[PDB]
Amino acid sequence: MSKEVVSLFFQASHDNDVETAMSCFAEDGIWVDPTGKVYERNEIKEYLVQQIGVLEDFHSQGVSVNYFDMVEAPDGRVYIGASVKAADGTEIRRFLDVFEMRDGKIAVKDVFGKQ
Amino acid sequence: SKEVVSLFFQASHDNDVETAMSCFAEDGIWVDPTGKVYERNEIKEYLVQQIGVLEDFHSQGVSVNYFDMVEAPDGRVYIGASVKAADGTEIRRFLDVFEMRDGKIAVKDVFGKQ
Repeated sequence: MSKEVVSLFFQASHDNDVETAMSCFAEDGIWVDPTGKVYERNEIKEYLVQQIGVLEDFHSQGVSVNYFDMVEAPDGRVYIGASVKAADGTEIRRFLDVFEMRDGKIAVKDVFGKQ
Repeated sequence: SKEVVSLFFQASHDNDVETAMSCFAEDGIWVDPTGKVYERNEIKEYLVQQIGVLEDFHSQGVSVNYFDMVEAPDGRVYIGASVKAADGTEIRRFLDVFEMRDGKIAVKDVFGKQ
């Protein structure tokens, strides 16, 4: 369940199905960015559209995002990591996500950034 | 794998800098939230400053609340930290990803919730 909610969200976000991705969130679901800014359920839909817009710009510029290892903690926290290398393979940024899960819905998306 | 990350923490809690340093390979690094790399030369000093911080936390009632140490299929071991004040107000979050190599820590990678 826990992983499955987090799995679909990404796949859906890759397939521009904003709807299903938004379904995985509870109405009190939040999204906290590397810098600690909280996005309410009001603010998520807009943000996520900007976010799939970024990934496009990456694929357009040969910049390759390299995901790795989606895993569930005993409490239900699901971890995944991202690595953003350029065209040559030079890593420009790392990112990590922790997903607090609640009632089979995403309660918090928590992004940490490797500036 | 997690055993390397497990011991390291326990040792670091027990001021046994030696064992904690053993879990690291000689080309082991430590990258902080802000992306500064600490070489195997620089780790020992840093780690002493770091257990010095945790003391100051316990002294000020500020409670670190660890949660859920887990191994990814590749061998990356994740753990998270939450630093609440005396009242329970969360001041900071932290997360670590451990790249493991040859039964030794290759990289400690800290991400910060500023």
